[PDB]
Amino acid sequence: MEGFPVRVRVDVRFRDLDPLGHVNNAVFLSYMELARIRYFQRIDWLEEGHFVVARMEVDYLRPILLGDEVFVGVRTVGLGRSSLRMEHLVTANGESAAKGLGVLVWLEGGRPAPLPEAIRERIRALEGRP
Amino acid sequence: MEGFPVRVRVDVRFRDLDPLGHVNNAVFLSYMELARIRYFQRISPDWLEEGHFVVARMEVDYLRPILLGDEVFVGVRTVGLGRSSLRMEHLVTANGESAAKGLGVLVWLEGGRPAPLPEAIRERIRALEGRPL
Ligand SMILES: CC(C)(COP(=O)(O)OP(=O)(O)OC[C@@H]1O[C@H](n2cnc3c(N)ncnc32)[C@@H](O)[C@@H]1OP(=O)(O)O)[C@@H](O)C(=O)NCCC(=O)NCCS
Ligand SMILES: CC(C)(COP(=O)(O)OP(=O)(O)OC[C@@H]1O[C@H](n2cnc3c(N)ncnc32)[C@@H](O)[C@@H]1OP(=O)(O)O)[C@@H](O)C(=O)NCCC(=O)NCCS
Ligand SMILES: [Zn+2]
Ligand SMILES: [Zn+2]
Repeated sequence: MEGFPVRVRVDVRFRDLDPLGHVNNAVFLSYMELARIRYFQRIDWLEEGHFVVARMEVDYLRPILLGDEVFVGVRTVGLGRSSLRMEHLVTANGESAAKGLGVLVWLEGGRPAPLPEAIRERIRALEGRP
Repeated sequence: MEGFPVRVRVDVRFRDLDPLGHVNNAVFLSYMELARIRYFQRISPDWLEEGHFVVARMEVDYLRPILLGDEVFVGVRTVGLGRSSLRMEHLVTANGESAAKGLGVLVWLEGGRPAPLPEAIRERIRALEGRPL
């Protein structure tokens, strides 16, 4: 997916659907998550890289139907002190279906702490940006 | 829940947890959704069709982690009415403390496309809220 360093495929499940036959709003975040976890695996993925989700902003652009070909890309768009801002793009049949902006927070001892330089450099390398 | 006309209780499932033992970010939206649906049930019979609304946007702030065993309540209320849209605030509490807040934009559909919220639905919302809206 152009503009995104990591992208994954997801198969729409019957279980993902609302009664009218389109993907449920919360399930979109699980699609976005698969991409983010794969991205974290590159920069303790079971511990979500020691990051916790502090905020998620999602715009649902087009409904996702059973059988749709779905891809999800993810990239870092901001690097803070203890936070990381990530953009996730879910497409259905080549069309943008949802955009999610998430704020991830690095924890140490269960409290926010400055992202380690080791993680910052791996992110800069992955994104190819300073 | 003070300030919310509709609230529901949620039981945290083992299935709801991330490996570290706290509730998954996406599951929080399903908690919020239960209250929203219960609310729509108060205004319309077509609740399976989600009151004919589709979620256009959700803004969720995760304030505190929710753990297995936590006593969870979810309150929901309409904070604004648009043309074909409406804004709803969802409050999830865990053991009496604010765990997450969600602001959602719901859009009313007719024939599969946005249409003005009917007066009948608006009147019921205003009645359920019992406050200027
Ligand atoms: C994430 C969490 C640790 C933040 O706690 P906090 O008291 O806000 O800590 P701070 O405000 O000092 O954290 C730093 C800030 O995080 C931010 N942040 C936290 N919540 C935010 C939000 N809702 N929106 C935007 N930014 C937020 C920052 O903007 C700032 O980042 P910075 O370090 O780059 O300056 C806490 O809210 C969390 O425990 N809530 C539950 C998270 C939930 O469990 N995630 C779902 C499971 S993964
Ligand atoms: C929601 C949806 C019907 C909107 O289609 P659209 O072409 O943008 O329709 P319009 O722009 O004419 O709708 C009117 C606008 O909706 C808004 N709206 C739509 N998307 C919005 C967003 N992402 N954020 C804020 N407002 C939004 C308005 O702000 C405005 O409302 P108004 O009637 O009060 O003026 C369409 O994007 C939807 O099919 N996306 C998929 C939704 C998804 O399936 N939900 C998950 C399952 S419930
Ligand atoms: Zn987690
Ligand atoms: Zn739906």
